[PDB]
Amino acid sequence: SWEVGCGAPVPLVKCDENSPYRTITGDCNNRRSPALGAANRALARWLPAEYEDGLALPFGWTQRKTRNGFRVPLAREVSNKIVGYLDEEGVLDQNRSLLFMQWGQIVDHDLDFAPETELGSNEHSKTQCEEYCIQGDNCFPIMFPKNDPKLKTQGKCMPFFRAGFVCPTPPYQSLAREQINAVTSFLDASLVYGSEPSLASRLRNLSSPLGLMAVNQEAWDHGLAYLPFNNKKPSPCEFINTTARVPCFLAGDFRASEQILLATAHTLLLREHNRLARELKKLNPHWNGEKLYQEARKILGAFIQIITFRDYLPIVLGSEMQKWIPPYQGYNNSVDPRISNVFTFAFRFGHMEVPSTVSRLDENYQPWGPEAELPLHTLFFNTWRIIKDGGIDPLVRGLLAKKSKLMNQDKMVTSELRNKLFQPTHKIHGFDLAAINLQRCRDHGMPGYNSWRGFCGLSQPKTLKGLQTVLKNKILAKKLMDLYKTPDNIDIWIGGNAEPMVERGRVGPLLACLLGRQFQQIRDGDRFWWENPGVFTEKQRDSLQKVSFSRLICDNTHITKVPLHAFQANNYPHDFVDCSTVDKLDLSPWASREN
Ligand code: HEM
Ligand SMILES: *[C@@H]1O[C@H](CO)[C@@H](O[C@@H]2O[C@H](CO)[C@@H](O[C@H]3O[C@H](CO)[C@@H](O)[C@H](O)[C@@H]3O)[C@H](O)[C@H]2NC(C)=O)[C@H](O)[C@H]1NC(C)=O
Ligand SMILES: *[C@@H]1O[C@H](CO)[C@@H](O[C@@H]2O[C@H](CO)[C@@H](O[C@H]3O[C@H](CO)[C@@H](O)[C@H](O)[C@@H]3O)[C@H](O)[C@H]2NC(C)=O)[C@H](O)[C@H]1NC(C)=O
Ligand SMILES: *[C@@H]1O[C@H](CO)[C@@H](O[C@@H]2O[C@H](CO)[C@@H](O)[C@H](O)[C@H]2NC(C)=O)[C@H](O)[C@H]1NC(C)=O
Ligand SMILES: *[C@@H]1O[C@H](CO)[C@@H](O[C@@H]2O[C@H](CO)[C@@H](O)[C@H](O)[C@H]2NC(C)=O)[C@H](O)[C@H]1NC(C)=O
Ligand SMILES: CC(=O)Oc1ccccc1C(=O)O
Ligand SMILES: [Ca+2]
Repeated sequence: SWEVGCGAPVPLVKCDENSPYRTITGDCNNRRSPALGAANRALARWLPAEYEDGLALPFGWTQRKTRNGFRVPLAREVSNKIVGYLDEEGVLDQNRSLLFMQWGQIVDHDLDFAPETELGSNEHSKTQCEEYCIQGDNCFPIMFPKNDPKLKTQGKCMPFFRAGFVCPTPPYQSLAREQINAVTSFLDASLVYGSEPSLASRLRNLSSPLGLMAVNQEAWDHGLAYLPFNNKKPSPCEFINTTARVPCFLAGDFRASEQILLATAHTLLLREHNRLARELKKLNPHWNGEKLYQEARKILGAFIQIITFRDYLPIVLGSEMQKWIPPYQGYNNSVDPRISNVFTFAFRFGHMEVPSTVSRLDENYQPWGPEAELPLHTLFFNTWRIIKDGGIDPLVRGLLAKKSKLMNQDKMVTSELRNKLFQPTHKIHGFDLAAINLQRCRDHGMPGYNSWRGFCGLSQPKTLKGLQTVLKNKILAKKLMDLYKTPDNIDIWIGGNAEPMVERGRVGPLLACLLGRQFQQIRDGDRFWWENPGVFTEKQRDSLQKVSFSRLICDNTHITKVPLHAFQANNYPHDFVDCSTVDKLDLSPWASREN
């Protein structure tokens, strides 16, 4: 007895059915089932949700009710006893650049987003939750441990609000609570253009027929464009330095300004759209604005898909790549392209790949300025360092020259994120991303670690000795058992990230399975997949294969020296070469004659 009635809270509209361009909402990708993969709908469930009361309450909500007979440990204790570490030396990935971490975040924001719940416009819940830590409704505070240093200095808890769900959003009940995915599931560059008709429009430059995206008018970066500033005050980007008063950037995705390197990436993409746009006009002068926008937009969509599947996943999945994502075989209308709820947690392996600092390099790739190496935490929502401290070129050079942080069982998430994370809504640099993650697993009703091992057809340890063998680490297996009392209770996020990495990969067996299935699906169930005959012509595909992130760089910055394989670790100057030597995207294949 199914129930696929519920739904209304979703911007719907008619379909075109022979239109060459994706919709902004993702609707109409699948002809037989039009809303599949669309934005503002529930994340798919690969396994039933698991809640304390079976419907909506998270485990750890009612301190008396246990999970399989035990209390589930506070997310912060787990963070404190397993995730943290003090010594940053020797933690860098010797063969993965900072861009490896950054691209990952870009693909993830393109694929999923479960925003937190409102009712908080002119609200005291917004305060009944941070001031008094009173658990209730959408307020599910992260309590502090005994002997936590934040006690003495911050309070009794860390505010936290539950994720939005479907049908309603206020006081609801009836079916199992399913979270929302506010963005399109397809890998379509929805982070550049937006996932709603409203925002998509406001991002475009409609005062002219060039099909360009709107750009900043207050500042330019050596003639090159900037994303436009965001309208909305109070702005968090101006709170971190009230004297600079530089607001956050307005982009296709709302998280664009979490960190300076994510804003740099967004800007690089924006710039490529315009470039691509003024170039296409030049070859097809008659084309109107719409045509220029959609056509460029589609090129860029094909760009992200290529870099992701050709250069990124192969070094995440490693030797497991082929076991999950076989050679492409054409569009399969039976494949469900929805992002699963658990994927949004599996893709968080990236948080353990973020180093403690971000550097800026001058033209010889040497420290730019005296205070060239900044601590990550000073850059959450920091837009002023771009506008008033050198533009994006210095940051992009750091992306190519510095390394990512290597995931390590005894050194998982840097303190820059574990103790000094900054939230919009709040006023301090004192949050814990690791604790938030674990708290979010419960909020989302995730099955335990062993449910997912079974799902992926992997052994399921029940004993300490069993876990030691799987983690291949006596001590970690030990800390994990003392806190969870059973491997069945280990949250998927930490459980999955504690496994050793597969050959040539950066994730373990469980994650490779979870990541692998998701990408196989978004590819096979995407009617607009770039390799799908009819989407692009044979001659356009031969052109799209030469796309390189190195090139993207060359055409949108004043960097003339770039690595050929920007994801592996490269040393300047030996592994860098003049832009004049890098393949360029040939657009002549897009020229459409007449008569
Ligand atoms: C600061 C943060 C980052 C780097 C300095 C960072 C980075 C990543 C990478 C590199 C990811 C994948 C390769 C990735 C995935 C996901 N993130 Fe994370 N991220 C930073 C900060 C945050 C915060 C805060 C959140 C929200 C947590 C919450 O539950 O409230 C966050 C989330 C996620 C996320 C879940 C997305 C969703 O579907 O709603 C990823 C898949 N990141 N990040
Ligand atoms: C640092 O990481 C690099 C990438 O993981 C790695 O180099 C890669 O090694 C693989 C070995 O399989 C090779 O991959 C390509 O091999 C041929 C090209 O000759 C292609 O037809 C294949 O499809 C495949 O893409 C490459 O040699 C290289 N891959 C890339 C994309 O450059 C380095 O070995 C790592 N460094 C160390 C010290 O381990
Ligand atoms: C808030 O943003 C301010 C910039 O808008 C920043 O100060 C700026 O940064 C330094 C001061 O440390 C100055 O630049 C340096 O270079 C000039 C070159 O002309 C030299 O004269 C000095 O050595 C100078 O330090 C900027 O001029 C300065 N701008 C202003 C208005 O002060 C603040 O440090 C930021 N505050 C925080 C807390 O981050
Ligand atoms: C929309 O596009 C127009 C045309 O490209 C932009 O107008 C130009 O702006 C730059 C710098 O201000 C200069 O070349 C001229 O002042 C304008 N040229 C023309 C032909 O108008 C305009 O800035 C864009 N609008 C937004 C909001 O980004
Ligand atoms: C299209 O995708 C479907 C759905 O994933 C594939 O279906 C599987 O095919 C086998 C063999 O026919 C069925 O017995 C299974 O029930 C399906 N598995 C699952 C998990 O649904 C199908 O193989 C794909 N077809 C093509 C031509 O690619
Ligand atoms: C980065 C991520 O996914 O987070 C955010 C998005 C929008 C606004 C704030 C944040 C954050 O919590 O730092
Ligand atoms: Ca998308």
